[PDB]
Amino acid sequence: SSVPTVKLFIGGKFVESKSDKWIDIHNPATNEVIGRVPQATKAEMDAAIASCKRAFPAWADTSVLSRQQVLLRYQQLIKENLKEIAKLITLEQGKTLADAEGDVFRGLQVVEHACSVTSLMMGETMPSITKDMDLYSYRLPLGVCAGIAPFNFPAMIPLWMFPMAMVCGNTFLMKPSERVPGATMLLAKLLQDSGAPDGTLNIIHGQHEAVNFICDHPDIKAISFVGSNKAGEYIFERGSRHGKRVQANMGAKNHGVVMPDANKENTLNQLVGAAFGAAGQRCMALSTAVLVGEAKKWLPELVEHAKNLRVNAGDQPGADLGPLITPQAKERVCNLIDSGTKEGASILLDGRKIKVKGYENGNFVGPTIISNVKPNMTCYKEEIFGPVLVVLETETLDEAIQIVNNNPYGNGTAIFTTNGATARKYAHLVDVGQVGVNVPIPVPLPMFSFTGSRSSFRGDTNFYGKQGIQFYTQLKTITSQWKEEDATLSSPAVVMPTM
Amino acid sequence: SSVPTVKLFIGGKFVESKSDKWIDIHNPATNEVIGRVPQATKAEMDAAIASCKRAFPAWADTSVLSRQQVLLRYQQLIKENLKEIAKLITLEQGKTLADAEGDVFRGLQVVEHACSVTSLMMGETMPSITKDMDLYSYRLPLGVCAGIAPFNFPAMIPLWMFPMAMVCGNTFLMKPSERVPGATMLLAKLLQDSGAPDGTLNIIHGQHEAVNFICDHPDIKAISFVGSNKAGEYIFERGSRHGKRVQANMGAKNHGVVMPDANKENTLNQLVGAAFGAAGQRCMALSTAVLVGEAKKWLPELVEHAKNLRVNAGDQPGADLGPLITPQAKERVCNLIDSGTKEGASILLDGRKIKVKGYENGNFVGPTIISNVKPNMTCYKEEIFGPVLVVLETETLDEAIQIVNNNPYGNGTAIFTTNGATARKYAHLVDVGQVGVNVPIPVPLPMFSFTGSRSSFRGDTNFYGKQGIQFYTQLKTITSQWKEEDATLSSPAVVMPTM
Amino acid sequence: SSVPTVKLFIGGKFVESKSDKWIDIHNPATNEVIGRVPQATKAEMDAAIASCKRAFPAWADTSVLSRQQVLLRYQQLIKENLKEIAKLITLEQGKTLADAEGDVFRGLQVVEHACSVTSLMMGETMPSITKDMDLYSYRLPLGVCAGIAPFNFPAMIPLWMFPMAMVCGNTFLMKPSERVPGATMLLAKLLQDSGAPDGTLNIIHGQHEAVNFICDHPDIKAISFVGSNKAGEYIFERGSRHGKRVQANMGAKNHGVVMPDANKENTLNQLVGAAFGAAGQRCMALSTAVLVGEAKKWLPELVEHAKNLRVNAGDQPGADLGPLITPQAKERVCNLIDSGTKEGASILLDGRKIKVKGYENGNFVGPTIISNVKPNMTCYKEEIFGPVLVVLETETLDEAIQIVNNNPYGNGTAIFTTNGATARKYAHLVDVGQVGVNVPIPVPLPMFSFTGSRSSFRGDTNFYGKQGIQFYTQLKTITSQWKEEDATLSSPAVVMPTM
Amino acid sequence: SSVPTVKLFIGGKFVESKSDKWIDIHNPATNEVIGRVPQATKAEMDAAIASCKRAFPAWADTSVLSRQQVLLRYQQLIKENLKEIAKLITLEQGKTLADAEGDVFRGLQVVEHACSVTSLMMGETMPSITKDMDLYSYRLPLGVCAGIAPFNFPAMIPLWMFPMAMVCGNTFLMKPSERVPGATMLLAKLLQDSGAPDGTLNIIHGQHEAVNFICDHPDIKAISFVGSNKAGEYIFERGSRHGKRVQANMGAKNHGVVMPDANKENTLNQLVGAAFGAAGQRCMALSTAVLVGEAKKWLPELVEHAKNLRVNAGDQPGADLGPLITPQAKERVCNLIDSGTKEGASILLDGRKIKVKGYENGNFVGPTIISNVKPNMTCYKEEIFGPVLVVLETETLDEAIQIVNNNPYGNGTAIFTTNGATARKYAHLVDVGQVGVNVPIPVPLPMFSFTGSRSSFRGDTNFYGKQGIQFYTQLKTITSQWKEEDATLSSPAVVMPTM
Repeated sequence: SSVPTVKLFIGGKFVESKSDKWIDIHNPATNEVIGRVPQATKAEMDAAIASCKRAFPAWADTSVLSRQQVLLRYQQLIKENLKEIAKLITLEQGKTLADAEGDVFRGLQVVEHACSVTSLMMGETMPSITKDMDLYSYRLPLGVCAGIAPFNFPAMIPLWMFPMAMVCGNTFLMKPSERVPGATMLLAKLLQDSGAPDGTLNIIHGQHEAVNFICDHPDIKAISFVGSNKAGEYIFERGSRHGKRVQANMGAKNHGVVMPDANKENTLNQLVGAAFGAAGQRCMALSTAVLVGEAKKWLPELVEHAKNLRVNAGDQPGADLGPLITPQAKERVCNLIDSGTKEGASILLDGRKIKVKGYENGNFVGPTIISNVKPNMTCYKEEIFGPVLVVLETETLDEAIQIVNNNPYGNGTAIFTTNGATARKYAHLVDVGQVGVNVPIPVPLPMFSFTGSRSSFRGDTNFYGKQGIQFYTQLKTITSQWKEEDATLSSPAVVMPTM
Repeated sequence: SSVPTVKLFIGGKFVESKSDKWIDIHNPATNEVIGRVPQATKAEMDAAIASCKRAFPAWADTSVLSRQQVLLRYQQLIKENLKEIAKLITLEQGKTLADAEGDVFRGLQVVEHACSVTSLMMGETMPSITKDMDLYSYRLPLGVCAGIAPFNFPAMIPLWMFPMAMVCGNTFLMKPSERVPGATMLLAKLLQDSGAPDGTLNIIHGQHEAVNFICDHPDIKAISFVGSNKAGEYIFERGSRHGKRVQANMGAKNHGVVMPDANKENTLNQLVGAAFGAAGQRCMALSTAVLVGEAKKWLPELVEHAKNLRVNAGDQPGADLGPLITPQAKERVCNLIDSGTKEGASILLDGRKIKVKGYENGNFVGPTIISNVKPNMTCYKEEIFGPVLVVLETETLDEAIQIVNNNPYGNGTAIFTTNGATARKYAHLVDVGQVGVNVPIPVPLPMFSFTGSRSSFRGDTNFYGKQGIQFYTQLKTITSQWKEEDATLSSPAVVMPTM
Repeated sequence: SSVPTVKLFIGGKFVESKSDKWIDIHNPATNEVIGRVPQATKAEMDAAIASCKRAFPAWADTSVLSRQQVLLRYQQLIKENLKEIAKLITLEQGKTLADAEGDVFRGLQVVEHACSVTSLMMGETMPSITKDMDLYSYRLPLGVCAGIAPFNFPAMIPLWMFPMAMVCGNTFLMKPSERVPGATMLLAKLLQDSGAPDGTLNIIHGQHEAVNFICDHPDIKAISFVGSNKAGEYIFERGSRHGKRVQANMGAKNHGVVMPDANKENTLNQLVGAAFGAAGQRCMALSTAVLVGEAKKWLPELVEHAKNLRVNAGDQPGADLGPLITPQAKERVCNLIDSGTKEGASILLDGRKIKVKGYENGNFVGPTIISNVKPNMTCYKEEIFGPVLVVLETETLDEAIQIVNNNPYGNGTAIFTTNGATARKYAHLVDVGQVGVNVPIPVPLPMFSFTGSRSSFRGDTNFYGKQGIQFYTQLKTITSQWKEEDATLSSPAVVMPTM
Repeated sequence: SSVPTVKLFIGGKFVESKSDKWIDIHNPATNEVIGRVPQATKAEMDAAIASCKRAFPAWADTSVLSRQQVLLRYQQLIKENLKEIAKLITLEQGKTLADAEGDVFRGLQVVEHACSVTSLMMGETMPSITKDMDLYSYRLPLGVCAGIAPFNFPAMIPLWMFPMAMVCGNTFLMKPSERVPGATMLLAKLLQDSGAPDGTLNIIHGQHEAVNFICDHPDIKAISFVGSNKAGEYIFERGSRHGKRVQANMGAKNHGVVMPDANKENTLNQLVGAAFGAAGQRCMALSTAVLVGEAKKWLPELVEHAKNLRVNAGDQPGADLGPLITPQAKERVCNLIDSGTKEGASILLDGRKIKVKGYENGNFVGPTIISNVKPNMTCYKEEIFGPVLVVLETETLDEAIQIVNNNPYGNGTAIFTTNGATARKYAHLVDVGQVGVNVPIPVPLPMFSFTGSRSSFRGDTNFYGKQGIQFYTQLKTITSQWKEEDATLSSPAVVMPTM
């Protein structure tokens, strides 16, 4: 009856932590302790950073072609071991097997995009700016980088963070979430088996202690974070204070706009899948719906569609949404629903008291739909991050756009309509960096960049894409001048260069 | 005997400030008061920000073509008034007419690069990522931007900051240096004459009060700064604290590596021009020279070449370098030279006690050359920002590269040599974002980007170039699905999209 | 009185031609001979090519910055002389003053896009492909280039051809249409006034001898043509035969698809303006209209709207469309209308017998609308190139797309509809390189490229845009290796480079 | 023992040809018949083109992601089966096992570059060019493509041609060289095993009938060729005559410039490896060497180094260069050497009468070095394409540059020197699209495009790189306009769009 311990990854060797404080890993479907992740000690984190620094020079001096082949073999291994990572994700995080497979597939797509380093790391040149003078620039790695991933995406966020940084020539110190480290450990093992030199990738687990270590250590040049607003802002501030570039994606309150001329059944199915998919534990979940004009008549049909969802453990066949991450999240969602009810909101569907056969101890919360919600309610201002859908009613699209713009969180939004003018007006007037036309989850594919907004993102450059490549890299502009008279030594030049 | 007052540019009108606190403008060649710049009051700065916000919507909704026409006409007007701004800069800042004309010409080049907005604001697209699904991204402005420029470039840095934001569709709240506001006033007048809508560009003047206002007001999205390390770090921290993206080019310490096989006379001329040009008051001036191997023998010739420079007022014919900005700068430079002398340094040429005919009251300091300097000396660690050149000697290029890497400031560096292998080795091993091969001032043209480094820059994105355009813009990714069955309404779709 | 003779532009000097063969220039509104253009003799063309070759080296060695300044001043001069060029175009070609101003404005936009040569001429680099090995490429000019422009655009197409090629460093041998050379002469004079070195631009005139000379001379590297199918194919073949890269925009047949849900009045206005604008002599005019489904009911309203057009000389106030280029074009259009009538087609509006007050000698042809046209009719297969609109009726959008794909000409097409799904389906299934959604004239702006198609273009690279820049330039890839051991000569290297 | 017959790859099935004409495959090391390749009949080529056309729609409609995964798995299979293809190449073509491995490795690098289709096919967009108007473009496939590869690269050039067109969405009809079809058969089998739909790739064999079919079939949109000048020009003409874009790489006479300050031993080793590597049967081999100034003294050392090469069969250990392709090539090389001797040339090393132990019947020709060669000699003007090195001598670098510029073939060139000024001067003044600084084989990596020149290349767009994607694709520019008034139907619009 010995609980397995999550191994660290320092210097290319899976080593057990020598710390005293341990964090228990619970299965959200049964709340049973399945493992223990340790809090990395000062000495262990120091050794990890030292290994990253020692591997930086050799890994950077290595040609980009070798890193490309390494990442290609890593993507191959991911393809080979996709179902194992999906099962580990369903076990730790609790999301449905299909959700874990989609997560691993999006991570694989991000890796495959990163495999284009040959074309992404290309610089620029300008010959003959002046007589016998040239100008060109190079893209070079920054140094030791760090990453902090959330619990809702055990595999997608690490594959966003560390592959891009490593392939560009950096060495990454990945700090995965303390609730789902198994996916990150499997990814690190697959990377080590793909030819990655020892010390290039290192992993440490721990609570705010590790975050402070990452944000305070001077040898770390870049920090990537995805998670809540509080932790994201704290990390961004603590990083910028020491001079580290930090890109942090924070909570979101994406709004869905349903126009009267939109496809009824398809729009309702999309709303359901996006609001209750993965138990709503996504930074891109369409947790808010705005029914414009005659769209108010679709509330009964939306509730009927939401009633057809199956709430069961992730590993069970036919499951739609899994349980929540921890009982604390369930209590928070229940308290937020209670507050919404106390503020005058009407609940059309209530799944708080749902009970699953064989999983009575799991953190399950059924689909919840709240109507008559106003912008001044707590359930609207606070990020539910669960299987709850708040619905607002407006008479014109102008009011919907105004409501969307007034909300601080703008990670993404979607408008459903069959009229091109309406979609164009919405996409042009809405102050959201990720707009979706008939698409509820407008997650930009890897070749593009995850375009955060005012409140749902901090920093300057995005996570992946060309933005991602530019973030983990720095430009070295070289102004070269080779006078023609120096090609054949005849006499020294006594004239300073003049345009 | 009334001293002219520098008027504020708020709402497209040159208005005199009602503030009771005034700062006198002294001519550095004679220390005669030639003008006064007021500290903008709270109400005036609020009105300026309100005008910027009111102009933002209309200016952004304006087609990029009209902004390109505006930028082209502004470049034309600058060309028509180049020598006027040059004389105004020579009067206020004190730099020789040649340096002022060069500053204005480089700012004109920056503006002309900005005129390429049409080819730089183009987004990306991806057709048919999924059946009847498309993906694309748009570049859009941020909002009200701000800029804080130093005194050593009354025109170049303002034309780095505000034209880029203007052409991209953003409204700019520019804060020029209190010591040289006339150039910015002339530039704003020429811009208003080019057809820029009233209120699009607003200018305020003041001491740390205005900086705090800019860094604290929430309606400001981006801040650009160039200057010292203390003020740069302060502004960057105060901005990032409030969620604003900030790019701050801080102090620098450039090193000039002289190899034995380099062109003797040309290398010496370049070193002299870059160390004493513009009175050494430049962030890219080669205040440090590293004589590698047999380059030690060139110290007498370097001193002889430096002795041929003419120190006179900026408006006198044949003036090579003008006086310093203020007597405080002269006192600081003299105290730094004294400290260097105390620490064992050897002064080969001393210009502290120089006296100019007819300008005995000016802040003139002749060419100064210090030798036997070590990395641990005050004159080496502190940014002189004046007509002083500290020389170091090394037996091998490896030691020079090590010295350059240990130095925190890496704004730019130059290596002089006729061997391609040596230049390549230096450019590859040196940790400087701007390397120069036989080029003493490796300032990248506006088409490239000013690639800052570890200490000479704080932020993620550079000032001008593609990075400059990206800094003042944000990406809006749009994912649209247009299922074929919706083109010919026959029956509603009851199937959710599946990739 | 004497008739003015068009001067040749050789060596920067407007010289009178010694040719014995002359072509009269007739005013299309009164058929009065307003000028004569000579056929350049063999010696004159040889001298022009010699001047181009002599100017090539100096103009190419000239830094890109100087060429950018020259082109900016040329754009300024165009802005200063826009109305004069428009008046000259209205006098020679006959198009309305507004049409000539739009032509000159589009040419000015093309020039302003060309101003971005600094960012467009950028290359690529890949540092450290192997140990001590670098790789980069450069964009360089081709050499002497030539251009053959049609009559329908005396200014737009010349400004597409010669400015783009010249700013990249090439020397252009322009060849304008023998019917409208005055606009090209004025443009060349303005360019010479902008500071362009003499001999960089040379211009000759001729019908077939000049074309054969341009296609046969070996010193010409690139040829740009716009016009009919016969001449385009002939020039393309004669150029490819001699190893010259040739881009030839040929005739077109645009189809306007009108869906039932489109904006009735706006769609009709756009159709009228695009079918009868500029006397329908444009290569992008919607000479064909496809009424899908219930769109058949709009034929009476379309005819009524077309009846409101004013047919008068180009210089008269309120003139909507001017006369044709020559009596031969009028006879051709009349014979094509007669053939269409003889093939079963129905004419709703007949303007062949139109007579204008005071301009009875002008080649005026009123708006003509043909209905019941089938794909097998002569008027449908032949390019009318006049104020004639053939209307077809389809039962579904699939039939319209099939008809559009079956037509060999695909220069451009437009679909009018308020449903986004329909527009997406059309743009995806239509085999046309330039599609328009509610836009009748989908002429891409300068920053994009004029994307030819199956029959309306012969070649690989487009005219303007990034493709336009690439067409008049060639890549020079430089694989440079500088071993570190050569930086410090100690012993010769006896090992061949190995990956 | 019966001779194995090469199979045709039509409709995704390896089938034997019913043609009565067969071409024997001879092992160049023993001239023994190892296989036969049939000349595809008219019916078989028609069926192949029909399969390509039938596969084009489904393959193009397939998302780019699926094609990316297909190319990734194909690169994986190539990595797995690299040694088998290398052995097949050594057997058929005769090149050393190391040469075949390098061929397959470069082809694999090209495939990996093609895997970046997600980033290369991305279009452009310019939002808000006019009120409620957008503009964007899409990269789309052309159609059925064809390829004709030479014998000296059984795998490298096929992997240049067909993978690029495949991943872009085009169906390819690859015609490999009749002398080395086994490598192409293995590559097609591996591709079919990688998930490529049946009929997407088709292969036919022949000498002239297949070429005429490819150049005359109207369903073929693009043709890619590499080989001799005669065949390249013939194919380019026959293609452009029918309206097909053709890119044809042709013979080369690359020159190697050796400066006195260059690394003696390393330069000589590089010259030997590049002139005699792969038996000189390469389009980038340095068959010409220019000894500038004091470089004349290195002829004895060059001959001594060339004498150390081992001439043996490709599959034998320690082999440096294999035998020629056919006895006709050996006879041609010997006759060219004889003609050069008759014209006054001096042969320092003669390998014509070389005899290999155990391979007396093979087409082996030892290293040959010719000196005192002039530009007007036959051996200089004619492409030897064998293990022959003609050496020229010049007193200054200007003379060498003039000699290189006067030569028509400019596929590539290399200059050896330790002085940056000389290298820059050469790279700037030499009229060659591929310049090498201390690199004998300046073959651009797949990320860069092949940049052949005046006589060594015909066409507009280059083979691979971004140019490769641009060649096998076409841009579809879409000018979209959605007026805001149409989003909320209230009244029809009676105003035509106006800027």
